[PDB]
Amino acid sequence: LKIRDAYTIVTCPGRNFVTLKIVTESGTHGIGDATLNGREMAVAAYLDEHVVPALIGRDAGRIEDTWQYLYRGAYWRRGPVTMTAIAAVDMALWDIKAKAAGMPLYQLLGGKSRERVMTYAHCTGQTIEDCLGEVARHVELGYRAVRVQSGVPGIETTYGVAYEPADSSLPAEHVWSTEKYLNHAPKLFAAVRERFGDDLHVLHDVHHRLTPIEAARLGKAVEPYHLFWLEDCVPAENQESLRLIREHTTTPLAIGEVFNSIHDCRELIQNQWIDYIRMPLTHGGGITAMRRVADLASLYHVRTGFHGPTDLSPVCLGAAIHFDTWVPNFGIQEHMPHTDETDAVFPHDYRFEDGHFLAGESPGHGVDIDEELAAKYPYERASLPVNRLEDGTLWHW
Amino acid sequence: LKIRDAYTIVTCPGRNFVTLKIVTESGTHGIGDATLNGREMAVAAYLDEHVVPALIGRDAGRIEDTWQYLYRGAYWRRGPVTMTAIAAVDMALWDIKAKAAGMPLYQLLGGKSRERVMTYAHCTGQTIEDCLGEVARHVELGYRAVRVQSGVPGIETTYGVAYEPADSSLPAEHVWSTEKYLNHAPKLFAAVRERFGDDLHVLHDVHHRLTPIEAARLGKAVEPYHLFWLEDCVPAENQESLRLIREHTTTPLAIGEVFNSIHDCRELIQNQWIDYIRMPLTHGGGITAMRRVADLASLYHVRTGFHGPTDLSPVCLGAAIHFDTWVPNFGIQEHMPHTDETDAVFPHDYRFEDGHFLAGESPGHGVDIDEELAAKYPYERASLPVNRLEDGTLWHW
Ligand SMILES: O=C(O)[C@H](O)[C@@H](O)[C@H](O)[C@H](O)CO
Ligand SMILES: O=C(O)[C@H](O)[C@@H](O)[C@H](O)[C@H](O)CO
Ligand SMILES: [Mg+2]
Ligand SMILES: [Mg+2]
Repeated sequence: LKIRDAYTIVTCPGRNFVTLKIVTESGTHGIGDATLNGREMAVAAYLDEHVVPALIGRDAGRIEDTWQYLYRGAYWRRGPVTMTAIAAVDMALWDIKAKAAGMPLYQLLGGKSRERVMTYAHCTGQTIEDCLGEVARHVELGYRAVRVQSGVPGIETTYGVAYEPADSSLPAEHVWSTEKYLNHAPKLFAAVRERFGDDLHVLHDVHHRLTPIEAARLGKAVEPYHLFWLEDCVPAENQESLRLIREHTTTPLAIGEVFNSIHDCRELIQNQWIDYIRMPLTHGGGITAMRRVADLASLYHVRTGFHGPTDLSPVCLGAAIHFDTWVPNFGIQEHMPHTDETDAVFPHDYRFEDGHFLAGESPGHGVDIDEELAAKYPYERASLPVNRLEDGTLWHW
Repeated sequence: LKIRDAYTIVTCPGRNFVTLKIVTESGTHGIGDATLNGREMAVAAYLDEHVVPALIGRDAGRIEDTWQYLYRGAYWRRGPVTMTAIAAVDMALWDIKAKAAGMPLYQLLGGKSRERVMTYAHCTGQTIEDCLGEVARHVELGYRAVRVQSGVPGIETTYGVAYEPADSSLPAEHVWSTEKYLNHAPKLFAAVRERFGDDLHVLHDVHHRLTPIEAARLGKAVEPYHLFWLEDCVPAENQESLRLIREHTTTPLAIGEVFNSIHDCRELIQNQWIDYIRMPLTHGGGITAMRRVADLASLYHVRTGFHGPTDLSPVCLGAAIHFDTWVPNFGIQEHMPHTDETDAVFPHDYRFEDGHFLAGESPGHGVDIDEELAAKYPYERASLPVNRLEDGTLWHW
């Protein structure tokens, strides 16, 4: 019942992961993802020094109380380090509760709303032709949906083209030209449609680099290609940033992988400025908070599109697949396969087949951590890149 | 020119402080406050492991570029841990810049706008009588302004009454009744006015415990007592929370000590829902960011009221006083005196006289850190309390 022990595990089976483990007096345990790419040790310290000591002796079944205790109790509310710490606890407690209930997590949430969970794959290449080759191979793999990114002529490096974003100890320095990208990007989607037809879902990630009127122009330009979404058009700390885009294009819009709170997107949703909300479990306060975000989204026809990169661990992925299985307003689940070393450290029972995930049936979220294996891979610092304009201006990566 | 070294110092001369020191190749150095009460080691890790390595080799003079580099470069934007780390770097770089210019910091910002910086003192007591005794005592010390808090009959513990909030390793557990507080509080201000008259500035901190209509009720009830401000009426992640209060009372409102970004308060300011913005340098992204916040506030007659508790170090206080000396739309500066041990660890040249601060004249922000002395006071974990309603509901402390 009560929490006997709680501790973090930091491991680098291909890239860094931070995991919270919670053990009850009865011996049942649960785990939560706590990985915050490029800032990992900040969450590890938040948990180790400040949260973990407060968890000892608490009733593990008190999920809601623990969430509020950590969210309100921190005094300094919201934020990526804060909410990732809270998310790790929350995921671990839901894991415990589902185990206690003898049910897979999706059953505890209200049962399945779908028989499988559609994903998309990253297709990338230096030239449009290179990208098209990748689309072909993934379609052969059974993917119904692909994200397409390709190099921009006249730009040395562009987002999503070589791919492990955090591939340097210190931030790599990329250079950017918005105008060259705006002129080129539509050619990628035209080429994809010409070769692969209309049935395929095609996604694109603008990755924060445009101003709103620039994103409006781009949305308009890509209307003929019927994208599944155009993602992260503009930095959105000021939520009104989406308004001009929405008023000028019918290309569907996705945002929110960089968010950690319903307060980051309440207006985006209520004003109907987006079609997909991307904030995932480990950065968005866990199951407890994301259920609330998804529900708000549902009132406005907005669907979930969980961020699912390699820098969220299989713990997040398994939990996410359970959530995806239940949530009425599911949109899509992003999939970037983990390394074999990562998969082995995090035994799990979710399955991928024919372009879709199937939720596990084991009690809990179905993921565990092999601590002794984890210990074979010590932490290695790795930072996300920064992006600069051609004049040296520090821009948005 | 270039940064050759950067590191944190953690010390507990009466309570925990975290400081960042940056040193250049010419041997000049600056320091910045990085203290985040009750979550101190999360910021320490954020700086040590992720920020400090990226500072080495950077041009010390590039304050703006460094701020953007850390702010945008982090990818996960905003948050108390994030923005405190950024603030610490920013403060240290401004310290260096001022030293390089051979000027006290206020000169660098645009020079002096006032001859002294008005403060307010905390006056607290179990009963109203106890509090009134403390007001008299502080008026004797020359304070022109006092915050008043007193116990609520029928409630064991209330905010600001016995005072160091973080007085426990793990969070102390307080019990709360809104209804008893609402009936009682107006009696305190009535008594202050009866004994001390009209000329004294009287402030009160609601400390997050009310709903909007409750705070509207309170604001109206205390109008006859003409408070300088009513602070932190309601949790304000949803900034619209202030609207009903502002529509129902003319008691001036203050908010923001728990904010870390202009995006936490842009709407509060533009809609004229507040009179004072309380976000301080060390939690609000430093001088660079707070200049922008203050300037935004100025367009709407909003004034600065920096949070100034013991849990922001003399480094923040010195920098704050410099800032207060320049900023046109200065309102007031909170003052909770630090312990002698703290003042010793952080030698400084700002002065307190007759209820006001006088800015230092030494180049830099005028504060330094005695690292040898700091080493004599090891970190001691201390958490902020939580607040529960009478039925056990985890509430806002
Ligand atoms: O849509 C996505 O998958 C994201 O943009 C990732 O590529 C992020 O850049 C990375 O997860 C940050 O750590
Ligand atoms: O107005 C104030 O001085 C604040 O409310 C402080 O009392 C905070 O509670 C404390 O600084 C949290 O660390
Ligand atoms: Mg993305
Ligand atoms: Mg306060």
